[PDB]
Amino acid sequence: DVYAQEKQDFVQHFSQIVRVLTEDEMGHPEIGDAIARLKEVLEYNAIGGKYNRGLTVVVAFRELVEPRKQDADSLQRAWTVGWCVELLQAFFLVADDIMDSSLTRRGQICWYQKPGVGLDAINDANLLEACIYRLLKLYCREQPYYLNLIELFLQSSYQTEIGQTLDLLTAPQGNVDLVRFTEKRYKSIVKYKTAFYSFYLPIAAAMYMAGIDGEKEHANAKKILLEMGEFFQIQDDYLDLFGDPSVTGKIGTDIQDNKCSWLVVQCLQRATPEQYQILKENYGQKEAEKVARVKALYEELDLPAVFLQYEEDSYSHIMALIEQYAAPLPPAVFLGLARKIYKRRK
Amino acid sequence: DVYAQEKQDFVQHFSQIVRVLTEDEMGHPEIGDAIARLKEVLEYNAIGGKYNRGLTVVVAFRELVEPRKQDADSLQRAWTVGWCVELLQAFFLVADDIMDSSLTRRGQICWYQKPGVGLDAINDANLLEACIYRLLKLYCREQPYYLNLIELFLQSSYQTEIGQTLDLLTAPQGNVDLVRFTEKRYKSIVKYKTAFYSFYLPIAAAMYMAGIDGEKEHANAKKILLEMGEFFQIQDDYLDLFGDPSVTGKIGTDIQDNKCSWLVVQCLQRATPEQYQILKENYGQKEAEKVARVKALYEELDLPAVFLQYEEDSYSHIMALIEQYAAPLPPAVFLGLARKIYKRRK
Ligand SMILES: CC(C)Oc1ccc(-c2ccnc(NC(P(=O)(O)O)P(=O)(O)O)c2)cc1
Ligand SMILES: CC(C)Oc1ccc(-c2ccnc(NC(P(=O)(O)O)P(=O)(O)O)c2)cc1
Ligand SMILES: [Mg+2]
Ligand SMILES: [Mg+2]
Ligand SMILES: [Mg+2]
Ligand SMILES: [Mg+2]
Ligand SMILES: [Mg+2]
Ligand SMILES: [Mg+2]
Repeated sequence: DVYAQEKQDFVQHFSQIVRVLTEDEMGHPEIGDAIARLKEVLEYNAIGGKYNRGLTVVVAFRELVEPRKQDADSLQRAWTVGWCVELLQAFFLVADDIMDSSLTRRGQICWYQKPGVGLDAINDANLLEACIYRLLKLYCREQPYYLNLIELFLQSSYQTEIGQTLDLLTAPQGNVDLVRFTEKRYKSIVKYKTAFYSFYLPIAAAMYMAGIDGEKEHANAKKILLEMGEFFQIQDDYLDLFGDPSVTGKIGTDIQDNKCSWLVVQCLQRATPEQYQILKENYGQKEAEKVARVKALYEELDLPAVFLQYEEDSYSHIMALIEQYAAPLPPAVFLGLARKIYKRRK
Repeated sequence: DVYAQEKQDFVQHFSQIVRVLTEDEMGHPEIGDAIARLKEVLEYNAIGGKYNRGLTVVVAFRELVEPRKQDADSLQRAWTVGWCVELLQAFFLVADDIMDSSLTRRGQICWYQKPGVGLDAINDANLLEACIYRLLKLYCREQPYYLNLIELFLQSSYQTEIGQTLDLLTAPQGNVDLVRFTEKRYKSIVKYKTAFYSFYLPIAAAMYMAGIDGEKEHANAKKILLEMGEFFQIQDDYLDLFGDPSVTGKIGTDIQDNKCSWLVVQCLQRATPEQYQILKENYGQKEAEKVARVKALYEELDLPAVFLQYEEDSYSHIMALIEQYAAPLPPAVFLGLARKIYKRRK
């Protein structure tokens, strides 16, 4: 409801974002062709998702800043900072799809698979990252939370890249890594790779924008939000295989890519010696036949039912965490986000 | 001489850099394996160059800060900031070698060509970038120039990535781009892709560290330094083909990659209609035979002699710029850098 309410305005602001980031073509003609490519990169990769991470910024901001302090310029800054989180996401996904050998994303071919793009997408991705800091400078430089936002985005990217490193190291191509696929390992990966940037970052940015900069307040928000991020990644892992691809807009690659997915960790905890062997012989390989055999094993082990039970226990746990740690922030900040991620099939 | 003098100390400080960036393994064991990979990435990609960009920071700092203000902590910060420029370089080269399909760098196989690395190097490269901002926080956060250094590194990366975009767009694989290879275009590419980060950034960082933050002073330094950066790129383009690879430590790919190199711009300005055709039929293609034919054309046109003449006229021009714009900074700041780049064969 609160997201549905704010969405249209958020998405509409994308035009101004594009306009301001391409406005340097005015004073420096010689970079015109690069700025044109930047616009095509933004249009292809920053649009077409759910905008949940960027919208969380705007939602939280409206709920945290006194309505009398929500003037036109203030709101424009909030939408800009929400867009910064979306640009960070677009940076990450462009590179990650290369790294994971993905085919589609958000209902279309991955940018790097477009003819004439290929590994040039590495540079495109990094330009998306650079745009975040240009927009923070253009819109927030004079604000008392400016440095806080800069350090928050830089720290989030570092933590996410630390997570991505654990993800890749635990998933080598061409090698059997079953021994490494543990619950403990899984939780560490997802905490770093997903939970910081997708959950703590947008809420913390709005906190800083509302002048809520206390260490204890940030640590209490973080306790709820990192646990929500872990659930979100487990659902992402479940959807990689069992999701509907016309809902998800992306084809799954976890089994082929030898990933430490929640599914494979659950499978391992439950496999007989013989099913372990089936997993061993079939996991982390490109053959469609071997990917099919893994999926058939998961289904044989009722993994979808185990996920649906996990979704329920996790929801309760997160709601207990909100009862404990939300104060003095409005619980609505966290509940609107929980509503948006739970029983979700995209 | 001044670089030779400062080098050993600079290189020795790399250990502390490594130590401090791996010190998070202490309090958070779960990221141990990522931190180990980060160390291997730093050791492979941040070592083995000339360290000129990082050393320029330390050299300029010593020449710009009153010797009475050069205490142990102050110097450690200068060496750390010099290392930040080297980490930025290592970030760029790792990604660029992927993008350019390079084979070797700094006398060894490119990191992404190592078995078991491949496109995981995209993430490695970005972690190198993240390390810059961790080191600025750990060492300079309490300093009045902290924000200035952050914005300078972020702005330099943006400008460099804008340059890289022009470079890629002007060099499409599989297509003839002769018409685009102009002097005007060339100068724009190199100004953005090379000159900002390799010349303006290290001197400007030391300026900010010395409390020299004036707009006019920065703009006067920049006039000298961007012209030096353009010469440096033209020499890099000449060395891609005519350099000795046991000096340069890298194999050239410009002709195969269809690059808007200074060599091809010079060739075009001088080619007969028939030599234009030779260039047209042979440029931007993987065949060793076609690369050989391009080189034979350049040699037929005395391009090495044209470069040696350009090196001399450019040196004079740069020295005229130093006579005009160095004040009130010591001309030694700029001359030590010119000495280090001119008549250079690495
Ligand atoms: C610099 C760049 C390489 O760093 C990163 C790029 C992407 C990511 C990242 C984090 C969390 N989720 C994703 N994508 C998901 P998705 O591919 O959308 O299902 P995952 O591959 O982990 O299953 C990517 C993290 C870091
Ligand atoms: C994010 C990343 C893709 O951005 C960049 C990566 C690398 C570079 C860059 C800039 C200047 N020189 C280089 N390398 C040289 P080199 O390969 O060392 O001869 P060039 O390919 O231009 O001839 C790379 C610029 C931007
Ligand atoms: Mg991935
Ligand atoms: Mg992926
Ligand atoms: Mg996934
Ligand atoms: Mg290049
Ligand atoms: Mg290159
Ligand atoms: Mg080169």
